[PDB]
Amino acid sequence: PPIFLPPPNYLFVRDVWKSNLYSEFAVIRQLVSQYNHVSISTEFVGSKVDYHYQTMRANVDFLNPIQLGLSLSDANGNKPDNGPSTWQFNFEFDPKKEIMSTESLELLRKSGINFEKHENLGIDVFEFSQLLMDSGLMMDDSVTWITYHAAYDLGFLINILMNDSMPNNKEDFEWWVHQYMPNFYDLNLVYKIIQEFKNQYSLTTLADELGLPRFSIFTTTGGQSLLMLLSFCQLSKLSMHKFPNGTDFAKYQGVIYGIDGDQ
Ligand SMILES: [Ca+2]
Ligand SMILES: [Xe]
Repeated sequence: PPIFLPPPNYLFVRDVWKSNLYSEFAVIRQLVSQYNHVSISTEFVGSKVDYHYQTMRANVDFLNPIQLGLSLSDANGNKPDNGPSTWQFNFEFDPKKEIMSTESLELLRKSGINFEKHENLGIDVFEFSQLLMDSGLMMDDSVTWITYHAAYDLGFLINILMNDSMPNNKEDFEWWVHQYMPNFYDLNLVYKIIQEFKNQYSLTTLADELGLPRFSIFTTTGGQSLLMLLSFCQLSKLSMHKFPNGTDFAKYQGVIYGIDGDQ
């Protein structure tokens, strides 16, 4: 597979804590009109379609975000030559909340998580959601959201963006999601149906096939949003946004739980 190496400065992730939360959102705010494609990734500490939704609904208000990544670029994957284009928001964490197993906590450790920094400089999730609401990224179809295994990320996003009044059924959940993100794609789904037309579906195997080096920055939460966006824009470019049968990717815009008829 030909090597795909994006310009070096595209592979930089700016860490965000309570100290630079507002200034970073000020930068996001002025870049979005041009770099209108936004990818998101998350890290939580803690019919088949109706099962997935019910499993998610029963878990969202008990799952607490520790990290969240956002990456911005235009439709062709171009990014600003100066300054950060990917952010890793680190949220506040309570050193005494007895909500985890040592397997998970030790797992997180390796993943590059300093709990002490989260306890003393972690950002407040409500403050973050408020900044996200007014950033210009929500409720605007000129902005395209990119996700991988949406359901849970969006579930969470919607959960914080709203009055914690989570919807009560799949149908109403989808309604709210389309209202906050009128233009979005689940890259995992786009790839699954592509890599199902020629016959793994992980972001990693997708990135390999596109020939993206296994840079370690890609292993962090911020790096993940970055890998996601790079992959979306490249896969899209090589495919002139078409599926192996000529169909346009748009056919799957807004699809979380499967296209109408395959649910
Ligand atoms: Ca602007
Ligand atoms: Xe959302």
